[PDB]
Amino acid sequence: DKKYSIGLAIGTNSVGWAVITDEYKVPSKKFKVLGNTDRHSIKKNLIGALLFDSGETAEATRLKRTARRRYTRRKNRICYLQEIFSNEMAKVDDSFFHRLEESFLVEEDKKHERHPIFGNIVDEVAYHEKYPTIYHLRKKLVDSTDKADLRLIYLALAHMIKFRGHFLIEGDLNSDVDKLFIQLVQTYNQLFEENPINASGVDAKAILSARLSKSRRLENLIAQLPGEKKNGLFGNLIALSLGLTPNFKSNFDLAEDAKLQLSKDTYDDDLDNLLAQIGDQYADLFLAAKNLSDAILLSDILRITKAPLSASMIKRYDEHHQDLTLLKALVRQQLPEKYKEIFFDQSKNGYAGYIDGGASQEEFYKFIKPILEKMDGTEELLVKLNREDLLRKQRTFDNGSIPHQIHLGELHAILRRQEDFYPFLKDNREKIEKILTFRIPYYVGPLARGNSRFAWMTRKSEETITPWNFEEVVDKGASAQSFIERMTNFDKNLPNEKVLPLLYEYFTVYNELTKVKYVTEGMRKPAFLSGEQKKAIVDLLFKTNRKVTVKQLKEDYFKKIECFDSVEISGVEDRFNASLGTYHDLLKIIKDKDFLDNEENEDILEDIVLTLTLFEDREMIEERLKTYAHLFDDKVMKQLKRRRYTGWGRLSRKLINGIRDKQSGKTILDFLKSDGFANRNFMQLIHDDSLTFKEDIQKAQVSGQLHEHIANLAGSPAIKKGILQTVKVVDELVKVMGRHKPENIVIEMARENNSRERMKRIEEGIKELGSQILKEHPVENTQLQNEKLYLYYLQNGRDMYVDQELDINRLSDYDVDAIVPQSFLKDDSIDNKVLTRSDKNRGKSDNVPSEEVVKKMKNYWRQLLNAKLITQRKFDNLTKAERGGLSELDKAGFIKRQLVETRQITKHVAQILDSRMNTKYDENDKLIREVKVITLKSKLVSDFRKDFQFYKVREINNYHHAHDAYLNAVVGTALIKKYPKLESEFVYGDYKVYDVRKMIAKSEQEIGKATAKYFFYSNIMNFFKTEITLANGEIRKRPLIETNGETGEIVWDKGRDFATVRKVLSMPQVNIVKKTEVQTGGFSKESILPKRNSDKLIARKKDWDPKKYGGFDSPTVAYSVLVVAKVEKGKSKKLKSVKELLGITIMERSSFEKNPIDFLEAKGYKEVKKDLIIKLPKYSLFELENGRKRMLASAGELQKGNELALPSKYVNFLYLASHYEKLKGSPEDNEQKQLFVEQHKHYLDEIIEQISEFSKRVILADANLDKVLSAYNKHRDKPIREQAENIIHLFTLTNLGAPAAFKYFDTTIDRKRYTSTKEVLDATLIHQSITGLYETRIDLSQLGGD
RNA sequence: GGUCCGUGUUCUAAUUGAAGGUUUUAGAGCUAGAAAUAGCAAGUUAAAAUAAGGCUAGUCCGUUAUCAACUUGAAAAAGUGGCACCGAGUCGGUGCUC
RNA sequence: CUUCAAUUAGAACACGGACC
Repeated sequence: DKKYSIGLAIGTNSVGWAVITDEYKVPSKKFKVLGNTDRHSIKKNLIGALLFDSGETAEATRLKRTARRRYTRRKNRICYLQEIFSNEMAKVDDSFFHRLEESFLVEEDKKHERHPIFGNIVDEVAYHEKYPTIYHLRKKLVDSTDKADLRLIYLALAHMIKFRGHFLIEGDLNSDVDKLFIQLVQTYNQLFEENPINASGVDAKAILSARLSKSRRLENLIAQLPGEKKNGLFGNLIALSLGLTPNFKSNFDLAEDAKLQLSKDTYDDDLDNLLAQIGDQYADLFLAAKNLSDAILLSDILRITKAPLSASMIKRYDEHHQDLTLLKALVRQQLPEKYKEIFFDQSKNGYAGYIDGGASQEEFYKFIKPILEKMDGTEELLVKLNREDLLRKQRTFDNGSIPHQIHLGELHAILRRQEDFYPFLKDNREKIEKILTFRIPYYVGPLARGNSRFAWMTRKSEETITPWNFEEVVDKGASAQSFIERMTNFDKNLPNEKVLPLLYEYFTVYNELTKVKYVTEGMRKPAFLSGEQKKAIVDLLFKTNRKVTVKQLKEDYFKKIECFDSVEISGVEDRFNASLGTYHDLLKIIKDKDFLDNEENEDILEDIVLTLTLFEDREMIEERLKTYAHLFDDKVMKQLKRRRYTGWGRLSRKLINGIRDKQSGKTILDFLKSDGFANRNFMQLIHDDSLTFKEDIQKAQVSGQLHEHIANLAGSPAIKKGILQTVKVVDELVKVMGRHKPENIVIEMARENNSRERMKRIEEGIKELGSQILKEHPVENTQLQNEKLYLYYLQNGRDMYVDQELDINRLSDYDVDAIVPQSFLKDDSIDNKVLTRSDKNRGKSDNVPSEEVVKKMKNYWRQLLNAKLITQRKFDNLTKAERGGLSELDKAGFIKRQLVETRQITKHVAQILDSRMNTKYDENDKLIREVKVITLKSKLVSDFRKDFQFYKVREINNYHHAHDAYLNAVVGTALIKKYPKLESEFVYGDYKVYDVRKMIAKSEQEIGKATAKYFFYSNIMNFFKTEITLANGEIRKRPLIETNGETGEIVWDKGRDFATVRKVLSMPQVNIVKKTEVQTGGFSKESILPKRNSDKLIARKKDWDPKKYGGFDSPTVAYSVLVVAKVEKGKSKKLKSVKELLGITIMERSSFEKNPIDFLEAKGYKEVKKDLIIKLPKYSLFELENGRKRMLASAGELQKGNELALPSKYVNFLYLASHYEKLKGSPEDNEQKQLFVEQHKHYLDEIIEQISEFSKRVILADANLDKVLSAYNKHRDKPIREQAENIIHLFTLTNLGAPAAFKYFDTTIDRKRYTSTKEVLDATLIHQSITGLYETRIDLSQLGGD
């Protein structure tokens, strides 16, 4: 009952836990059941798992939420214009807005008249005939001096502000091809002085305005420059600028091809591979090639009048008509049978389907391309297709490229056009123009009043905000200053005050000063610097020299004042690593010593650095600089702006003057100065028990208390829901086993993040070698997962050790060879593996490949290296063979590369555990480690698992994850127990760092595995195996009881320590718990479904009708609930007791949670139970008679609640025939297992029986079950390896959660869906604690109302 | 090897501006036919909504994080489940402590 | 409910300089 070990299998989806004894075993306790079930007590084996859905990234939120701002800010300019325009709108027509706002409702509910534009039938059609789309009306105002009807002005300007086009252009609009093409060559010619270009003569506008296909257009420009072919670099530079996909593989002498698109998302990424191969050059020639390309894009939409956009938009439109009317005739004449579907069917992707139907321009367009070819005369309209310019809708996705300047001008023109006629229009021109120019800046964020957490803004004055007065009512300095401060860490040492980058310098001088010990000649004993000695030292030496030397100290100070002719300084280097530099920064510029030595200004001089450190805009500094101008000149001011300070310093200011030592009355900074004869360090000042500082800190630095300190970390939020829940598992254990602080604890995090590489790495190598062995014997893509078949082609069909051409059929005789032996490091990597007829020929075993083979065939190895068949490491190691002995550190690197991960995540949680569990401290100011927190790397965990015949199959059961929690658990222990000598490098505590030499031993294998120096070999797993295949072809054993020599403790006995493991995993019951989670998400799927008359559709708002206005559907419901109460059934509304589940749409939780009963009543339920119901998140575990279990689903929906248990004998089989090749490694170890592969056709039948019995028992998908059994019979005759993996997939109908679709050769078995929740209320129900060992079980057939 | 510093790159946490997908209507459809239905005509755009909605009425906030169950506790957060062995189809039994 | 862009924070890769 005393000494236990526990380990983990951290996972993004999985959380595995086990409870071993210190001797390796699982216990078998009995625990009680909560509820009203005749199952009082239960027997649980200690290990179990907890699975979950992973933690979400706030990006999903982020896109919906910022958008909710614009979607309401959009109408915040729309609302804004009405009011300036509200006054005279009333006189022209009383109801125009009160007719606009009501455009959705059908006329009868809708206010006023169904024609919003005019309210009268005749005129609205009259408008649509002069101007069908608004660009017609948009330009008409710009063209016509004649005053138009006011209403027309309003509608015209709405389409301007709502769709202003991006602000990505910073200024007033220099953007023609003409200006931004000559910058691509003036820098390209700047890029290449020699090898120049001519730019005077070239015309770009006439060549690059043209809508004609790009392919001729890129060709078209080169003929205007004889120098560069289209492949030629410049010629590709434009190709990118055109938006095509050009390849810089030829362009520079680059092995790896580079296809880049200006257009694509990844362009940034792909190109940044290139600027990393070119060195940081040509960011100009590619940005201006984007400038150009972007100055290319706009000219598509500018094809004399003032409104170019309008003109251009009309041009597409009449073009839309000319070709459209042109077209109908050809179908109706040449092949008229397809006119039927083209124009009428919105589902067909015919034209009608493009214009109103869901099909996007792409879908319609792709549909048209084969059609054209059959018709005659088509190709000219097809010319518009290649452009993709044919029959354009005005509003589309490419409309995404406008800047706000293009919209502005016609607005500003439109204003100029009608201002004279509506007087109030010209005076709000300024204001109205400002509605467009306004941009909520990035650095101001939102604009709250401080009642929402996100806004950081501060308002100089308080009044309702407008875009007109935005600049008057906002401190830019505080919107901006705040922006950086929130995201800048406060001190690592004081979390309650921002870090520095004067004080820190004022501190740093004094801190180093304290430890100086001076001995004049007289001094009998070396004494510290006296306090007054400091103030004399600060005044002169540090306020006149940047770095002050030891020689300065003697000469400047010791001779002059104290007349220590000779003297010794023993505390410090010659020149002080600290300095009064920021001080010295100001004397050069402000040049008023008496101003800085002054103490009063110390608050200001510090106030001023932050205000400098924060701002990155030279202008911006001015914003908060001005207040202090009335104290100095302007020429200092212009001298002042320039200087900049950054960096976030190690210390806080409220440590320095905020705390006080209540007894002594001295701050730490006050204390460093003048500490009396016993000067003391600042790090001596943190732990001094006489002083209030260690105890004043303790109240501060725990104010935060765990949802808080872990979400302080950084990384994927998927594992954040791991770590928070992983810790949560840990404490439930001490409840499972009596609040006991354990001996050791093992953690591991598996890594989060191939058939085609294998065939691109062979093709370029028989091409630069030039050989014909690729043309002598041919292969495929899906065959090179065979390492014997993939090590013939990396050695060019010639031996790697013997230089005979390799046979091509009998590879089962040739032998796998790791270059460096498996007793040093265990390598299945591609590079270490070499194929030869004979494993040994690489020479002596204990050594790496023999020195004799390096003299003969070194060159052949070097020969391949140039063809990228083998990595550099592969070659590098075989010269080490030639070189001689792998370094002790190379050996020592093998451990460090085996020893510990580098992911910081495995570190900052092990402090949490240190902090979390090792609460107790000793009375000597140190930390007790009764719990040794072990950090493992999975490959070691995995390799042993694979090394010693225990498999992981993800497909069969979640047991594999929970084992990994166990398997981790044992190994962390057995390491701190056999080698307590390396505890520092992996466990989270200060410990002993000796690795390089002791583990190294020379020449001792037989009594050197017992010396102080534990292991001559590098491999850390060797002792567990009874013997290690001593390198190549020789074998050396390991003593059967393995134990650390020093421990005098059986770290390991080979005979039986495994017997626990093999039998432990054999444990039939592992706890399996699915965290019930209150559901989260949107009220419904975002799509607005057509008008229909089905109840399920959700009204878009309270007024709206689903039966008439459609909207949402498939509403999602956070917790299902169980209720008993009578309901009305029979037109006489007779009372009838019932029992039926219900799903509570997260939409209705707010209505439900506060007042469940009333929400129950509005639904029509009556005689509501008082506090009988259960709140169940999804994933609730049911239990039925016969062991059937079920997991919660919302309506007549249920998934599998029963897991599959499997015997071990069957698991080790199933992966040997899964991995029939790529086993490689040791052939002899392979073959004794290989006998087994065809040896036991029988055990799978028992499996086939093991497999089948579960389906009749639990899932009762009796109609689905039958099909799968037949399919094995289809392939039953076939050899086992191929069949064996076909039944691995078939567990996915037997694997947890809902039935899935799963392949079986050409036979596919659809997923099974359960349509009714009715069955589980008769059943027993479950409530699972997070450990799942404890239970709350409610018999559900007792609670009912007749 | 470490620190710090520049830059570029990607990803994750926040801010801002742009283009959409969609639903209702406005967009009168016209020729012949009892009508149903044949034949032609036109089609691009515009408003309003983009989670219901809530109070603090903000140019706010609403899809992140958190949740086994019980006893409290308004919530947070504390408290609630015998041991030593034999063994295994999801856990049995055994016997000690109760 | 897709996409694109501005600004800042952190983590992982390439290059240069300063210190140990």
